[PDB]
Amino acid sequence: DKRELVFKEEGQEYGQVQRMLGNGRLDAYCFDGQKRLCHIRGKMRKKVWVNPGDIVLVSLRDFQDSKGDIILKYTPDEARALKSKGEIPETTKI
Repeated sequence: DKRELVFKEEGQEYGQVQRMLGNGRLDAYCFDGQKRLCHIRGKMRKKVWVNPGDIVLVSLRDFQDSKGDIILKYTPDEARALKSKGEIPETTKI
């Protein structure tokens, strides 16, 4: 069946991809109100497309809050599940 829906934990935030920057980076608007310039991991890049509007789980960096690391990308269905469960705002464009 379907993979378990991963929720954010301490030191992580949900985000929505704003734009791709290349050199394996993207700008994400995170739902704690912070824009973060995020590293995309090689393994992820190979298996999935990451595009503007995608919902992502972001690992924070203690010393650089303007930066982060993409742990995972949510599928559209998973993103709607997050919304239905109140994890991201109801008005988020999926």
